[PDB]
Amino acid sequence: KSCCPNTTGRNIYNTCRLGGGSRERCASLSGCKIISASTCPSDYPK
Repeated sequence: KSCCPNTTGRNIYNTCRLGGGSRERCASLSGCKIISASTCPSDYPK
């Protein structure tokens, strides 16, 4: 799932995972926020 203030980041996170890359690897790549239990933080999933 993960949440990102801009699809630009969610893109790397999403594609990253789509390419077999840990959630953290992409997180450090773009800068999205990693949540838990799916539920997203405030409301910045894109």
